[PDB]
Amino acid sequence: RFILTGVPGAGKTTVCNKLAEKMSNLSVVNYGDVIFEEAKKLYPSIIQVREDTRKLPRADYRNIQIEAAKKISLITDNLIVDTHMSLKTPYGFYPGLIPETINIIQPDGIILLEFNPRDVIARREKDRLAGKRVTRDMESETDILLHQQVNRMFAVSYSAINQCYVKIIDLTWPQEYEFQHTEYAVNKIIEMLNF
Amino acid sequence: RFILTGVPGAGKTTVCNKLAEKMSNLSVVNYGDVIFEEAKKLYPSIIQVREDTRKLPRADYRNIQIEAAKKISLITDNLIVDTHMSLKTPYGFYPGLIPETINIIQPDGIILLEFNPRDVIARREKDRLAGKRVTRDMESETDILLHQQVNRMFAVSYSAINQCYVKIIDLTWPQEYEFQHTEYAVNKIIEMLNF
Amino acid sequence: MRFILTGVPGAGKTTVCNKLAEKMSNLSVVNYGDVIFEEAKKLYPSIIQVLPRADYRNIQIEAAKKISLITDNLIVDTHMSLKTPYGFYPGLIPETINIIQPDGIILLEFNPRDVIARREKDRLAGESETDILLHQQVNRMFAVSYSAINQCYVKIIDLTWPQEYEFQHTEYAVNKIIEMLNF
Ligand SMILES: Nc1ncnc2c1ncn2[C@@H]1O[C@H](COP(=O)(O)OP(=O)(O)OP(=O)(O)OP(=O)(O)OP(=O)(O)OC[C@H]2O[C@@H](n3cnc4c(N)ncnc43)[C@H](O)[C@@H]2O)[C@@H](O)[C@H]1O
Ligand SMILES: Nc1ncnc2c1ncn2[C@@H]1O[C@H](COP(=O)(O)OP(=O)(O)OP(=O)(O)OP(=O)(O)OP(=O)(O)OC[C@H]2O[C@@H](n3cnc4c(N)ncnc43)[C@H](O)[C@@H]2O)[C@@H](O)[C@H]1O
Ligand SMILES: Nc1ncnc2c1ncn2[C@@H]1O[C@H](COP(=O)(O)OP(=O)(O)OP(=O)(O)OP(=O)(O)OP(=O)(O)OC[C@H]2O[C@@H](n3cnc4c(N)ncnc43)[C@H](O)[C@@H]2O)[C@@H](O)[C@H]1O
Repeated sequence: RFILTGVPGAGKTTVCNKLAEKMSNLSVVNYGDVIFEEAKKLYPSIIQVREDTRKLPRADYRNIQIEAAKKISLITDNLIVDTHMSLKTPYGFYPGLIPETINIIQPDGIILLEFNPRDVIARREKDRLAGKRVTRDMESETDILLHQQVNRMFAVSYSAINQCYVKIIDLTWPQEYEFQHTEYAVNKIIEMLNF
Repeated sequence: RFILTGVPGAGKTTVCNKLAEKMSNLSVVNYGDVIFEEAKKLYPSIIQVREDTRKLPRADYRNIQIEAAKKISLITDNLIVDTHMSLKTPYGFYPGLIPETINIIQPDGIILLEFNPRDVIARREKDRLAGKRVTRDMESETDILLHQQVNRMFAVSYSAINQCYVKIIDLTWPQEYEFQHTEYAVNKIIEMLNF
Repeated sequence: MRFILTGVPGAGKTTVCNKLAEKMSNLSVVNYGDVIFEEAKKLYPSIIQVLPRADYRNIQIEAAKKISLITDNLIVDTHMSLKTPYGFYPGLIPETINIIQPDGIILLEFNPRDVIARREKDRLAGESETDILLHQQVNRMFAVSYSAINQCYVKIIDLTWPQEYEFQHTEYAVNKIIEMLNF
C-alpha cells in the first residue's frame, strides 16, 4: 500500500488509472472523493465542489479527514491512495495527513510526483478553458513551486513519524510527447510494487 | 490564533504594531519580549542582551519558554503571537515552539514573513549604525536564507504534528516606499482573520 | 553532551569522526551501523553476515540502548535517511531519539561534485549531482522533524566551499565541533 500525491492538476489520477490498468491485484481509490462525500454530508450548503472543503474550520475539517480515512482501511488488497500532502486554504497550507489518519491508513510509503510549474499551469488552464475542473486555483509559477516544496516537507515529516518510505519521482524534465510523464511514472511505480 | 514570525531584523515586530492599530478586535502580544524578561529575571548575570537568551541550556530554556507562554495564552477571539520559529544558538538551531508551548498557546496557524536577505542585512546594519539593537548577528546572505528555510521546515513539522496552518507571506519583492512590505503583510493577515 | 553526526554517503563522514576522536580525549565516537550489525550477529547466530522489519526495528532499539550508556560527551555517526528502491527511509525512528536523548544533530553538507569525486576515488581503489542534492535536502528536513519532536538542536556545517588543500573540510568541521563541545 502506498500514498500517491502531487500538486492539483498535474496528472495524479491519470497515473492512478493507468496503474489500475497495468495491474489486476491493485485497486486505486481517491481519498478526495470520500472527503467530498462526508463534507457535503454534514455541510451541504457551503460545500458544492471539492475545493470548498478547504475553507472548513480546523475542527470540522479534521473530523471529515478522520471519517474519510475510514472507508480506505476497508480495502485489503494492495492499494494506492490518491490524496494530497497539503491543501492551500485562505489560512495557509493545511496538512493532508494528521496522526489519526496516518495511523488509520498505515501506508507503507509515500510517492511524490514533482513537475515543472509550467506544465502544471498548462494543464490546469487547458482544462479550465475547456470547461472542466473549472474550480482549481489560478496560481502563479512561484506559488506552485512553493506548494510543491511544501508538499515535500510535509511528506518527510510524516515519514519521520511513521516509518514510511519517501519516494520522489522527478517529472521536471521536458517531455518529448504527451503523457510521457504518465507512462514514465507508471513504469517506475510498477517496478516498485513488484519485489 | 496565529503565531507571527520572521528572521531577526526583517520587521516581525513593526508588522505586529501596525496590525494592533489597523484592527480593534485583535490583541497583539510579544511572546519574545516576555521570554527575554523572564530569562534575565531568573539568570541576570548571564543574560544582558536579547541574543544571550539563546545560549541557555535546553532544559532551563524550555522552562522559560513555558513560563512565558503561560503569561501570553489569552482567550481573546483573535490573537497574534509575536515570536521566532527558530533561534541561532552556538549548538545550532533551536525551535521557537515546543509541544508544551503549542499546547498552551493553542494556535490555529503559523505565519512566516519571508524576506530577501538583502533587505534583512540592510535593516540589521541600519539599526546597528544608529546604536539600535547592536547585538544582532552579522550574517551572510546565505546564512539568512538558511535561517528562513529552517524556519519553514520547523513550521511544517509542527503543522503536521498539530494540524495547524502554515501561511507563507512573500516579501522579497521590491518596495516603492519603505514599509510597503509591512502594509502588504498587514492587509493579507487581516484578510485571513476576516472570513 | 550528545550529538548525532550525519551526512550524505562517501563524502568523508568517518574521516571527520576519526580526526575528532583523536583531537579530543574526553569524547567518544560510535558508528550506529556497526552497532546494529553487532547486535544482529549476536541475536541471530547466522542470519547476519553483511530480516522482518519488526525485528529490524527491535535491534535498532537494542543498539540505541547500548549507546544510551556512554558516560561522557558522545558523537554518534549515523544517517538521517537511506536511499532504497522504495524511496528514502528514515535512519532514525522516534524511539531511537527517545533512547539516545541527543542534545543536537549536526549535518555536514557538501558540494555534490566533491562527493562524487570521493566516491569514485573509493571505487577505483575498492549518483548524479541532482540525486545528491535531493538526498541532502531530505536529510535536512528529517533532522528538523526529529528536532521538532524532541527539541534538540539542528546544526548545519557548510562544506560546499572549495578546498584550499585536501582534508581542510575535515579540520574545519572538527574545529567547529570542538568549539561546540567546549562551551
Ligand atoms: N488529504 C486531504 N485532506 C483534506 N482535504 C483533501 C485531501 N485530499 C483532497 N482534499 C479535498 O479535495 C480537494 C482536492 O481533491 P482532488 O479532486 O482529488 O484533487 P485535484 O488534483 O485538484 O483534482 P483533479 O482530478 O482534477 O487533478 P489530477 O491531479 O488528478 O490530474 P488529471 O489526471 O485529471 O490531469 C490533469 C489534466 O492534464 C492532463 N494530463 C495528465 N497528465 C498529463 C501529461 N503527462 N501531460 C499532459 N497532460 C496531462 C489530463 O488529461 C487532464 O486534462 C482539496 O481541495 C480538498 O478540499
Ligand atoms: N520562541 C522563542 N523561544 C526562545 N527564545 C526566544 C523566542 N522568541 C524570542 N526569543 C529570544 O528573545 C528574543 C525575542 O525578542 P523579540 O523582541 O520578540 O525579537 P528580536 O530578537 O528583537 O528580533 P528583531 O527585533 O530584530 O525583529 P523585528 O523585525 O521585529 O524588528 P523591528 O520591528 O524593530 O524592525 C527591524 C528594523 O528594520 C526596520 N524595518 C522594519 N520593516 C521595514 C521595512 N518594511 N522597510 C524598512 N525598514 C523596516 C525597523 O524600523 C527596524 O529599524 C530573541 O532575540 C531570542 O533571543
Ligand atoms: N540509523 C541507521 N539506521 C539504519 N542503518 C544505519 C543507520 N546508521 C547507519 N546505518 C548503516 O550504516 C551503513 C553505512 O553507513 P555509514 O557507516 O554511517 O557511512 P558510509 O557512507 O557507508 O561510509 P563510507 O566509508 O562509504 O564513507 P564516509 O561517509 O564515512 O567518508 P570517508 O571518510 O570514508 O571518505 C571517503 C573518501 O573521501 C575522502 N575524503 C574524506 N574527506 C576528504 C576531504 N576533506 N578532502 C578530500 N577527500 C576526502 C576519504 O579519504 C576517502 O577517500 C549502512 O548499511 C546503513 O544502513
